[PDB]
Amino acid sequence: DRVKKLINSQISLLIGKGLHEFDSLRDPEVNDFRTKMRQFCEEAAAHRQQLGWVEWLQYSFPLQLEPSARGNRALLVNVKFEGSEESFTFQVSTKDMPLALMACALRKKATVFRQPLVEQPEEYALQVNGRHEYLYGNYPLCHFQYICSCLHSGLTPHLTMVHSSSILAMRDEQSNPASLWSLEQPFSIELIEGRKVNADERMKLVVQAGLFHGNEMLCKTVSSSEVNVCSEPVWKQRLEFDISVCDLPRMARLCFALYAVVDCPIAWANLMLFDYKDQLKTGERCLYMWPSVLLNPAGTVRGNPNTESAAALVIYLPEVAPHPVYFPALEKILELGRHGERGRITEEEQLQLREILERGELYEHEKDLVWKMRHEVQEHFPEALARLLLVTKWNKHEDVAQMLYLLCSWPELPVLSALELLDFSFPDCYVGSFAIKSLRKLTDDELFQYLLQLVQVLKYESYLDCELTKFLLGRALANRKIGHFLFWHLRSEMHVPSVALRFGLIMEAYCRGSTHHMKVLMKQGEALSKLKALNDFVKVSSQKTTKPQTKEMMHMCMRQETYMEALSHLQSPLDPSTLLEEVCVEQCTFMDSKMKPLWIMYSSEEAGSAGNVGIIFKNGDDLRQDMLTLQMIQLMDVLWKQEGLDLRMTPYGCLPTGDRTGLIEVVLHSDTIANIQLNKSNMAATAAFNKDALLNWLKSKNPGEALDRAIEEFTLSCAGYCVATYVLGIGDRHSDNIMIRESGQLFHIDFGHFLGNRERVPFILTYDFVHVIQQGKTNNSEKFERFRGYCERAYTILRRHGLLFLHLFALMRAAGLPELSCSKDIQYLKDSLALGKTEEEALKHFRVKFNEALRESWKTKVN
Ligand SMILES: COC(=O)c1cc(-c2cc(-c3ncc(CN4CCN(C(C)C)CC4)o3)c3c[nH]nc3c2)cnc1OC
Repeated sequence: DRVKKLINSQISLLIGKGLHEFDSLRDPEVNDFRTKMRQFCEEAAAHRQQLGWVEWLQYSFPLQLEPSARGNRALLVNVKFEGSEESFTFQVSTKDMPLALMACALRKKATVFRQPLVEQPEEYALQVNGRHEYLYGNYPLCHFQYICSCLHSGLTPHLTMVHSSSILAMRDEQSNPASLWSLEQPFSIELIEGRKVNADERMKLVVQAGLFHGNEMLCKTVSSSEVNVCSEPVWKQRLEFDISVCDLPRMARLCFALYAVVDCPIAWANLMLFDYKDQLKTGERCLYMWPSVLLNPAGTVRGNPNTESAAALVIYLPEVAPHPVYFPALEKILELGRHGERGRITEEEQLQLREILERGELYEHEKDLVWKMRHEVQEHFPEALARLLLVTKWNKHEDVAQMLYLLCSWPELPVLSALELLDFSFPDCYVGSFAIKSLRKLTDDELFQYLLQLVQVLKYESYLDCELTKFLLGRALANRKIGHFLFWHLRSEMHVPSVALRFGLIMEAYCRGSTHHMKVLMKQGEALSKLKALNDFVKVSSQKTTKPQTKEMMHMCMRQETYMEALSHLQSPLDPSTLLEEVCVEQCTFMDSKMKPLWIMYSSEEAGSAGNVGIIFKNGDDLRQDMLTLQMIQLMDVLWKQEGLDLRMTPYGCLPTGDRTGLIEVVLHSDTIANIQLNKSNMAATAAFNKDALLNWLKSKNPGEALDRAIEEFTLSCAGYCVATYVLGIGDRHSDNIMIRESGQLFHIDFGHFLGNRERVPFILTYDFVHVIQQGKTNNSEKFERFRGYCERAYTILRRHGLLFLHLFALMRAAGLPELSCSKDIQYLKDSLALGKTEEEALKHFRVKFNEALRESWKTKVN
């Protein structure tokens, strides 16, 4: 049909890769992935189009609740009915539930319209005016993020009564169209030749080859003979490994590194020994290599798509048997693993086992004790599953079958444990399957929190069709916000050759599951394409004329019909709940920094003040580290709020959308410390002493009794960011990358460097901020020590969730961020949270660092 052709061309444009390219590979693994995932996503779409109207509100507008509310006071609210020019303003309590507010709005309508209504409060939901956000369910108004926000900023919540028939019309309009174990001989390969090799002709070419199960060697590495450097080297030699063909585990990867010797790294390539249908690979393989920036076991197991320029290694996998050989089925593995001797051990060694399972590297004897006592690990210490998997000999089929037998009856583990099991340190497919099974209980809020890490984990997958891909696709099709962010994390990496195929395939599958969301995302892509062209113009014009001239030309370009159309009426890529309605051209500008980022403002008559939102478009810088830093700060905020600690943080949106391209959220009514300290004349903040500048500026935005609250917001947020930058090792902090809101809230921007990348970033206490905390007084120990108490409380809360931060950062090593690429980076976090200590030892150590920072601050106070 014409529609099928149209959807295919629309998916090709959205994902940034023509669907015909997938067909041209003539790859049965790619073909099977496309078929099975299309069917799976089409089933999810059919389940969706028939949801009840409240279930469809949960899909499209998942509730945004306060972290404390997950798992009294007078309040003024403005309520109108859909398509009404008339609204009603009434008093409710923060403890009241949406239904009581709805019943109240219905009584007011019945009185004003002089008729007894047919409608009951149960037939409606409350939309947040001009936003894709709703208040529904049995939660008090204060438990909703929107009301909580209105309450702290003093503003009046504006809501719209939306009838179930209107929600159903949305549902309807948004519808998709109508045996191995006998093979004892050592594993071996034939290294035939190399093609398109480039290196110094004075050198020799060597091929280092290794067998791996994740990062662990299955046997020692084997190297070729040294052959003269030339474009087409010829080895035609046998490389025999110290492992039997029967002992190769299911996820065994064969890793290669081509290099030059007088070391000079040239290229690397990896491949799985068994294909996607569990068959042991035989025959010739031409491996298109990746250039080395020597073995790379974590590297992708798919060849370099750039066959024209890539170095190629031709290898031969020998026919081990006259018939095809498959990895044994689970029932065959369970039969072998079912037999084994159960460990009977003394109370003295039982004390030692409990000591090492609760304790982290182990000694060789401590490993044998864990392995011998594996049944006791399962029955009494099930959370120690990861330790047991790390002592298992993955290069011995009987040990693997015994481990697999126990795993197949292992109790489901907490989400924290399951996160650890997704690391490349647990490469087995059954371990991966078990980790997903324990993650199915993740709430949509917890999943959204860890989505960025789960997407990075995809880069560790050995095959296209995997449990993690299906898990992420099913959760994305069941929650529109999850779907939104899954698409953007995949899309923003389509320029990376190693992931373009996998990521391209997942995005096609998602689009099959939601035709309407594909068109919504295409409209975002159209706006981003215009912003790129607009930004290129600005970068050029900025080197030739004055800012007033570049700014006027920018506005003229935005006022073109194609730009007004493409830049208006879209869901924000930073937050699909935020609607970017009318682009306010007069308010748009660009920033004076290197990449000249665009500052784009929007307004919405339907949303009132809440509709006044902006986005910063930046091109030329990689935004992945900023996003990760901000998500870690947002996680800290959630963890603190769960302990009743609100440090008034500003975790603003930051989202990579393409190659060195992305969006950053505009925080209105905010300015940098540097701009405020310029201490300009004929201003309400002009100071007698530059130290008075921040406090005068706060005084001008908060007259009378409001000043005390602004100083309190400043103190709380300063404690949060002092702790956050210390734990994350955020250095290069100055007056131009620290901002303050009119409310008093301090926040950081532009997170270029973290994890002390290499020197230990000390705790930072700046005098200018000590001056506001102390209310402009030289000595105010009462206020300064309340601030120290907020720092200590914030730090001790984070420490308790230390393992969560460690598991998440470990998953992030897959991202390929230069500041997060080894054990040394994770070690930094281990030191900053001082996790190898008691809470008393860590707090004493934190106080030493905090006191070391105040002495450093005093070298400015004495001046
Ligand atoms: C240097 O630029 C970047 O590369 C960058 C910027 C931000 C940022 C800045 C402001 C911000 N800078 C200065 C201001 C204050 N002025 C803004 C323009 N106003 C005019 C148009 C009236 C005057 C006040 O703000 C951010 C503000 N919200 N979010 C920001 C992110 C975040 N990450 C960044 O890189 C990752």
